[PDB]
Amino acid sequence: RGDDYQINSYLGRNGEMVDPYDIRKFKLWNGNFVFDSPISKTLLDQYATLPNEFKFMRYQAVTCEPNQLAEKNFTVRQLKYLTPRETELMLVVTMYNEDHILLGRTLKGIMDNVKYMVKKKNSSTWGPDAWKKIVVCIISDGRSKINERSLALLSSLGCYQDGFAKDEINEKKVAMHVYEHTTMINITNISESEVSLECNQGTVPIQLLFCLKEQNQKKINSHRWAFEGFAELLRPNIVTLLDAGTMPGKDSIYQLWREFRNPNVGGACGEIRTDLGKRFVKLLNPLVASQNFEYKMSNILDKTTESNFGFITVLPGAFSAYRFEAVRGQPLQKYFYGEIMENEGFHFFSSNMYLAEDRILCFEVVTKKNCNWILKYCRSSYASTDVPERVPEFILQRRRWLNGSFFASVYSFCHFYRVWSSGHNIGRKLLLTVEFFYLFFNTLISWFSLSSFFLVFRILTVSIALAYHSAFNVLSVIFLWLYGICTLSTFILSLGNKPKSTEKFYVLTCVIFAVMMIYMIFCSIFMSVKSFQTEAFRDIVISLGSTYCLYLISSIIYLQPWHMLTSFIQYILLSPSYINVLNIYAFCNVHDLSWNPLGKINTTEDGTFKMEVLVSSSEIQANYDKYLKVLNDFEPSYDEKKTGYYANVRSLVIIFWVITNFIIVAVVLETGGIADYIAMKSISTIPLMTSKASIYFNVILWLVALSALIRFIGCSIYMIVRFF
Amino acid sequence: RGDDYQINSYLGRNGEMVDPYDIRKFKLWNGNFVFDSPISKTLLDQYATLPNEFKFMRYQAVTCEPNQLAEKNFTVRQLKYLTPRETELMLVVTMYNEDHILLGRTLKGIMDNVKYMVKKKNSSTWGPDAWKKIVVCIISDGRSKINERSLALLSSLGCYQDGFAKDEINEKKVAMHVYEHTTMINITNISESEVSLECNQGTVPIQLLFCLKEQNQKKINSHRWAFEGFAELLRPNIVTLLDAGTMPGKDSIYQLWREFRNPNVGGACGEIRTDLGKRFVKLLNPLVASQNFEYKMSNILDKTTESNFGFITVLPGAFSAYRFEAVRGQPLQKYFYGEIMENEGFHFFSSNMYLAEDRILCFEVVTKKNCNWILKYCRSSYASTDVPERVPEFILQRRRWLNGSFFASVYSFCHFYRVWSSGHNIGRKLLLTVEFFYLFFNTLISWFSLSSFFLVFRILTVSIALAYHSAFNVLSVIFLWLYGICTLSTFILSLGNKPKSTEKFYVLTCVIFAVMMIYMIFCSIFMSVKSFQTEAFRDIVISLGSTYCLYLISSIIYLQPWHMLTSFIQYILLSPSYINVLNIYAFCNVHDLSWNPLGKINTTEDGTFKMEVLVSSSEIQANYDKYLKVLNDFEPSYDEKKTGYYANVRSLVIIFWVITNFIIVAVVLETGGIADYIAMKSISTIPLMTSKASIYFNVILWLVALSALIRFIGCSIYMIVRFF
Repeated sequence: RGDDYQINSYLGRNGEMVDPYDIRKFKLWNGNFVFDSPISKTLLDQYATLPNEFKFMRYQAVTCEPNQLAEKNFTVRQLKYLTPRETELMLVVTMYNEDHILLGRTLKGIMDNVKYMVKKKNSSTWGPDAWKKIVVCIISDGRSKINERSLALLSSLGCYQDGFAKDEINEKKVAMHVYEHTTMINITNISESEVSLECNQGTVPIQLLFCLKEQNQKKINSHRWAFEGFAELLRPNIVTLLDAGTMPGKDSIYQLWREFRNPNVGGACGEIRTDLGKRFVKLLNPLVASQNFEYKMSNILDKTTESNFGFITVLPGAFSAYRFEAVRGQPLQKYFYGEIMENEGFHFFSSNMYLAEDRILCFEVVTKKNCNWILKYCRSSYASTDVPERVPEFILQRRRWLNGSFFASVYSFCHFYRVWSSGHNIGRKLLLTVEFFYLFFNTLISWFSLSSFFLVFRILTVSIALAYHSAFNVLSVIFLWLYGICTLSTFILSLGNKPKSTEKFYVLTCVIFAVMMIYMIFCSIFMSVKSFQTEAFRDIVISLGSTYCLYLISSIIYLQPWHMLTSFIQYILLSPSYINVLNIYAFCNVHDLSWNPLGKINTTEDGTFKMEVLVSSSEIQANYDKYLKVLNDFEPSYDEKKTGYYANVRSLVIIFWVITNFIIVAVVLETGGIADYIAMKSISTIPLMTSKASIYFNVILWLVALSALIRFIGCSIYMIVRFF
Repeated sequence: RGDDYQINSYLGRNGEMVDPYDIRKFKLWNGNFVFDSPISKTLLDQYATLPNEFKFMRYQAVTCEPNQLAEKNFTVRQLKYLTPRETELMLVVTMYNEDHILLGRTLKGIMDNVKYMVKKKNSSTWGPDAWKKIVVCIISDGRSKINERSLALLSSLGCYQDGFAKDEINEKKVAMHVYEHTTMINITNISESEVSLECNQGTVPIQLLFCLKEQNQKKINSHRWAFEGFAELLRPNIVTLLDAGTMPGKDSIYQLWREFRNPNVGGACGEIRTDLGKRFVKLLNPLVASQNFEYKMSNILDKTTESNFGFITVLPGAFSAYRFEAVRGQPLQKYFYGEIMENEGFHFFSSNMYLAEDRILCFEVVTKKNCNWILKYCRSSYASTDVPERVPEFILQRRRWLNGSFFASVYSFCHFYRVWSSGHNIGRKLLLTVEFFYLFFNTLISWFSLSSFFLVFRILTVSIALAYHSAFNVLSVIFLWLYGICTLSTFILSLGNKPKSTEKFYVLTCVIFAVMMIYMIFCSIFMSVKSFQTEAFRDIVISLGSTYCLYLISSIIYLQPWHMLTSFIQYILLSPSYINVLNIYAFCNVHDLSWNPLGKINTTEDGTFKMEVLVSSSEIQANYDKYLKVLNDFEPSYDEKKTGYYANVRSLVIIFWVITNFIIVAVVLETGGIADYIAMKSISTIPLMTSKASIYFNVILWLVALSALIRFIGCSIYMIVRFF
């Protein structure tokens, strides 16, 4: 219940502004267009079952930059009550072209969370009128790019009416359209086809704020509007970022907000879950079960270990929250503009930080000067999303993730000295330095997976062929050729073609790699059993058993073990495709490159018409002299220069990746003519396999087991601390 | 001297059309715009030192398709005299954006040739008024793409005046602008900066015909306008194709026309020469001397051998001539449209023949049904052109040549049975079949050069390292790694980047390959000298000496030997770059892929304005119901489909090329795990080098010597027949 404000509709005959409830002449309010329309009586019929905010919707045409809304004298309904309304929590939802099911899921999760907070009993912050402290800001990116089933859902809530959007106002290009309403209707069911909207006494009001950008700038500009724009006016305590389609759990927003009672917390995130469908029906898809296992282990092992140190690298799908005072200043300046100091040319970090979009913020929050903000991971809050079910869209999704992670980790390692310019105490500074070193160690390991997988596969298959001879010779040669053909084809198709065009090939390549992994598992088991009936296979069995047991125990400690059997084998079988198809495509597509009027003739009936023709000899001579003159007096734009720089930097990364991996391959296996060279050196005074292969094979597995052990200790510490 | 016709200027007061020499009201002549403007008196001053064609210039706006000009009632000045003028020779010049120096060179060569023909004494065809039998048709491609220094040269000749070009006439888009004049001024000198134009009693008139297309369609459309368009009206005996910048020799057009006195000749071409500059100054550039040698040998060996059989594959720069009756019908239909029979989908040959643009015509002229046309090569006629002097533009030029040659040869081999459906006698049919088989043999050899060069280099360097041990071990390993790095980088940069962006790398790669070739030459000489002080190096010395001697003798027989010393070493040194840089880039770039208004606000002084607003409750309810309705009722265009097909077919060619070359590499050198496989097979019961390397090394050189011998016999037969 309860609202009020003073509207700006239009002027009548007396000239004193009049309300509809109580060709026309208007008046710009302070120089910019603000209009107040009533809503249809169909909504009023539910609403009655009445103050000013429920019955009007306010359109504003924002013609300025995000960082100038207040100066230009633009406002929001929250500031214009008799007592200005103070917001505790601003929830940002970003759409690009998402359909109404995804947006419906996000809004329904938000509405359920707000209802939970409003029904809270013993709280100083939340209570019966807690909905007044929450603003839901839906920033859609382009009118041309929005779906009409989303604008139809937004309209059905009461927060959109067409007709009074304007392209320009006093020769000023309108940059954005803002629709403001407070709705009493809630979403109660979202089937595969329909969204159930209903309004009764049990519903809670939601202060929606629909922003519609005029043209599609990317997501960083949406965040620019959210943080530099409306957050400056509303002054929220916490700013929460959600994507359309990410449905928060029933208490996730409250449980994340509860994380900020520690005054040192500057940001927080929760768990992101794969949405397995109805009765886990989607778990039959190997691509979906693999992703389910990957998400569960990224949350259980990686996030807890990072949160112990104090710096988290929030996962792309999960919804995050930042304390607004934490990000004001340097972090937002780095996030939106980049390293401002820059000459006409291009620098590596400054021109490439857009690849690591949100992971910059986190870094700058932790290493902020004279401030001891920490990032913290909340396991009590979760959000479930749908994952790609087809190989091409899976590849296209992970292209962004892998490039962002690689660049963010390189940037954080290269600039770690900032940890010591911040305001943390000495112990936290040491912990953060150790964590950044460990994260770069992980990045370095992930950079050499191309060689690691091939070396493990080739050593294993050749060793079994050497030892037992039966049909493993032919199998070794055949699998070498299959690997080579698939890898060459993946390189060529990712450098030149698009994944949508060739889907059968990518599916076939994934199947080939799965069969390869099955063969490697068989070889390992066979060699181990024969040895039990040498030392290297003792090491392989002990190390792999240990790394499986640590995963299982960490899942049990986290109290979420069911993914360790329903989804493990699928992930194991698709791991070679993660190494060999996702990484190649991600590295081959780093930057997403993209390389007078004369007159008219209209004739009359007779075929006649009139013309302006050079008739005087003098003007013909003039034109002739002007062309006789041209025969006597005898880098392009910034966009293509930036495109050239991006292409150079994308192609220098692939070459270095391939060469540095083949260096290790050639050192271990003595490829590259090295075995020839040693042979001919001795002749101056080739073997099948050396002891370098044994040493490397052991080292790889020990690294895997060590990483599992470190992450197990991290997760154990996380759970123990949280439980105490 | 001597012209006349009836002009179409405009209507005066009496209404009977009036001439300027003897806002106005006009009249479409037969429904289309034809205007006749006078020329400036500056030209008249030279001209006097007078009939109708010299003093007027005729603009026509062509709004129809090339194949419809006569039906739509468009004409040319040649048909409209009292006695219609019959053309013997139509010279087509195509520009895209060439500057005035290139066009000036072409026009000056043409003018000098016409002057030679007009001064001819004992000829039935040519005489004092021979200029009346020649029409020079300059087809420029796009108004936006033409240079202004070219339109200033064309205007200075009298064949262009601006002002009366029209975009549309009676709602018909004007497709092309035709300017017609007969000029008495000639070009007498073209320095680096100025073009010397002069008019006196020694000058010869030229019937120019400047076509200016409205928008840039590519060159095949220009030929479509020339052949299906103006050639249908003029009815020439011979149609000659020239590019802007190609300067014909002083008698080249007459000597090519002389080839057509044999009634069986359907086409002909002459020699194309590299323009070495002033006093051969450009011969200092290695890239230019290499091209000079390449052109001289392509003319001496390839063209004569082809001309003996009866089918030539005219070189891209050379100017060619077709007997018009020969190309009418099937050849032009295949050249312009492709295989007309085609479903909605894409077929290989039909959708890729545009890559082999002019080489289609030649094929269809020889294999025309019931006709015994032959193609013949004329050594008495030549044209000199400028060649690229920088590596990126050289690469970009050869991209087109290599793809065209490869596709044309594949097409000619696959469809050779048509030779037997033509009208030739049995012996010529056998000769043509043999020639097509030989040409496909050459194509097949050129497809495996990637493996041939590497195998020769690796066998040679490893053999010298094995035999003498001193520092050839290190050199072998170092050169293997240099080759690998350069090849991988070339693949990655040609698949992903543009040659303009990375010029230093391409120059460095060419230098690296030149040093590699120097090392290989040294190794061959060293091994041969040591053997003389085994049998394989006897074969190498005999075979390479024989293939050099045959080249030298063929150059002497042709009476053009000077390129065998001034330009030979440069070509030898750049040959690895031809194999390894031009071919990779050509194959990696086969197809040149390229992947509501709202309202406005203007306010008065008071800030007030008027609007159309939905005021009635009924219309707001209507809009709400129309959005509540959308929530209840719950492949792209041809261009991108063709782009996807082109990408698929371009990337399937690279993969097959690489795999089929590596198959040969792995068979000969036992790479690919094959030596491992044989070793472990024997263990079930690796060497440095095998005898396969010896056999392959001999075979490659014998093939080279055999090709030299065949081409020597061909050139000898050509010269002997011509001399008899």
